[PDB]
Amino acid sequence: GVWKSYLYQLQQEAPHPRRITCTCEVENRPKYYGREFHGMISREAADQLLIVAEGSYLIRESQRQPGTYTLALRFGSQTRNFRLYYDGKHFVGEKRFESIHDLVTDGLITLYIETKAAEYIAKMTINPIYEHVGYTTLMPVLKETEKIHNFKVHTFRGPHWCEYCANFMWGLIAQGVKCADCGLNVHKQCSKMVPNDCKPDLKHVKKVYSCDLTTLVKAHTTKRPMVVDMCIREIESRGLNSEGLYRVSGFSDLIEDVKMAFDRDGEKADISVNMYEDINIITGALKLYFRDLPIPLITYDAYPKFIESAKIMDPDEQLETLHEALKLLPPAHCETLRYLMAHLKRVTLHEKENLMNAENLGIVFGPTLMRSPELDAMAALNDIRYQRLVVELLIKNEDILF
Ligand SMILES: [Zn+2]
Ligand SMILES: [Zn+2]
Repeated sequence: GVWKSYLYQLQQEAPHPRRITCTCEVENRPKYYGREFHGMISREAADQLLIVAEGSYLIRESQRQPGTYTLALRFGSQTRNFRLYYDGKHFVGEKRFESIHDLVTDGLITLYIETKAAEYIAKMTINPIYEHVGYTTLMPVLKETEKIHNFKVHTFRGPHWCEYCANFMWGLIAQGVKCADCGLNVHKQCSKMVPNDCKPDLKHVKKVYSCDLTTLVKAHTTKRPMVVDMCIREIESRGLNSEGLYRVSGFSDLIEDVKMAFDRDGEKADISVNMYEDINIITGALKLYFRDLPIPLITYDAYPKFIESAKIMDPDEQLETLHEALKLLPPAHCETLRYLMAHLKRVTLHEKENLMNAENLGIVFGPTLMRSPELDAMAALNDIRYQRLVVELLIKNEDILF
């Protein structure tokens, strides 16, 4: 869908810090460094202690400038040295950390991503989404249609994506910049590309759509997304007898208005029969919701296992492997999925009027609830059959797997 997984997957692949412990009492060791501290050793010395594995790190005293300390880090099958500074927080550059462990964590993520995806990152910004996706005020949709923004460095709790170039904002802290006036979230370098179209009223509107599932759940402290509960309640309320439920789609324009309704009003959004007469609008907004999730309902880390289950012939091991896939999911994705499949089970019971069995429902939802994490999207297309059958299996046997 819209938000790009590449740089998010890379962050997951980044190697973790490996403190090389100096089993050593060292004279004039600063009380703020710990077991990683090695004092004044040679670089050959640092090289020999770091070679053991990727992400190994130590702190040592500089021979060129004594009384000053250097973080020595193993990455790319070689030793990278950074000058350390400390004033209550640890830092090598602009970013200020509470722990070296954290600093080194952000360090290795940066090295990994910036080195592996250099070209990609260089070019993330051609064909941006900014002027096409999102909101503005004339609250309307930009796609329907001068103040310099005010970007400050920001630390995002929970994974967030850049609203200019649509790519993941990587790192452990200060992964991007946020506008203090309107609230727009982008990359430092993307910040210089965003037009002077700041609309400060946009701060007031806390978004629901396109927000990380787990992040959103914790922010509101409710079991599942309010969009999921309300649409589901609305659908089952006016009836599951409607023909082509979830396969038929309402007007694009009004589905986006429902999405805008959720992003502006939240729990007080009006999705009644009075306001939107066509249930296909609500089904489309619910579908859309899942399709705006940065990480899809069935996570990228769970995808292979789910696809594996759908390849197996034995109905028992298939159901056993599929059950094992549900464990690979996070708690929020999992209870969101559980509720959805229970709803889709109820809709299939009314097959005689709505004509929507598990298979054809599985035609609609497979691709929505699943994306392959593979770079080649056209190649990833071969999986559609198995994405389709997974949801199908999840619907039928929902009653036992949950
Ligand atoms: Zn960006
Ligand atoms: Zn702004």
